[PDB]
Amino acid sequence: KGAIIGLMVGGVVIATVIVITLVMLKKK
Amino acid sequence: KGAIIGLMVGGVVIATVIVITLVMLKKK
Repeated sequence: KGAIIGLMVGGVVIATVIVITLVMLKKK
Repeated sequence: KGAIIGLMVGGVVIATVIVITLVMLKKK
C-alpha cells in the first residue's frame, strides 16, 4: 500500500531536475 | 485504479510552482 504511494513523491523529484537544467541556462 | 495514479502526475505540478517563484527571484 505504502509502496504504491512511494511512486507519487517519486515523480516530484522531476522538479529539481527541471530546475537543475535551468540553473545552467541562468548563467548562459 | 486510474484515479489513484492521477495523484502521481498531480504532484509533478509542484515542479512548475517551484520554478515560477524562482522566475521572480531571477530578476530580483
